[PDB]
Amino acid sequence: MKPPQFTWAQWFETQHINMTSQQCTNAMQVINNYQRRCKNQNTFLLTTFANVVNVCGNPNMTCPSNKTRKNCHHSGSQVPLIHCNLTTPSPQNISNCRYAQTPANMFYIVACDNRDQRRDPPQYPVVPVHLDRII
Repeated sequence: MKPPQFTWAQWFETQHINMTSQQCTNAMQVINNYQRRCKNQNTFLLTTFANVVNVCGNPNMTCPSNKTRKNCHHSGSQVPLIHCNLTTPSPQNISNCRYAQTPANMFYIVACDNRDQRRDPPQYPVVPVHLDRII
């Protein structure tokens, strides 16, 4: 789920593009502090936001996660990424959660939609709103 101050595009960027630290334990604190829980796993794509926006321009395809959605797009080429896996749950005090990190180069499939009319900058009419899968 996402905090109210974020549009879906901004949340996607916060969760899958802006890895604030090359260490998962540190990077995940941002996501976990916003969601109020330690997310079990999360993928950070080592690519730019502009690159993902352009992927939204690739042919539409059915989303692997939802057989009923046709707003997904395949990256075309592979990108470096880091997958974070929770290793230390820390029930309360989510800032004590620790993660493992797995580096890899994979293709990704993103779901894109029209920008949030009121909060997303007009610069990008179409934006990624969900990471559906990495291959």
